[PDB]
Amino acid sequence: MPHNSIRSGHGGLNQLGGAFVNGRPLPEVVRQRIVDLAHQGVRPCDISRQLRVSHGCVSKILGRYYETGSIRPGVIGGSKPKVATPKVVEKIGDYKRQNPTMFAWEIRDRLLAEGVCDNDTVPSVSSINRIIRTKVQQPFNLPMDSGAPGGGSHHHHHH
Repeated sequence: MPHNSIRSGHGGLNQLGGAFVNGRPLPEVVRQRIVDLAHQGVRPCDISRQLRVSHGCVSKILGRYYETGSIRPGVIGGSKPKVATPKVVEKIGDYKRQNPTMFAWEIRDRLLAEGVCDNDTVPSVSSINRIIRTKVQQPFNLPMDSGAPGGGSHHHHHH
């Protein structure tokens, strides 16, 4: 699905770096000329003299109106994200310390009831769990004797 046409292919082959020559993109020299002549205040009937140009030429030269589309430092923006501190995880830990009988998912509400954090920002039940274990867990192992096979049942008879 081609979402509208685009300017495929180059604009021929620009020479580039024509220092006040020709085919010169964002020629800072132009900005500098206009700024200079504007400073001492060269009237249009005298721009014509200095550059040896007409009057329509003078209009284009003096009146750049954003020099090859530049000289305009500005761009509008803004944002409003739902940010909060990770320290709320520590507060779950503390509320475990204050009230250990209340479970992970109970202490999740202990914050909201008091009005400490927002319903979004309150940390995951699965995350707060990882703190609890360092205080109160049992090691995940139970070694014992096992795998002890054997045999011995062989007989013979004769007259």
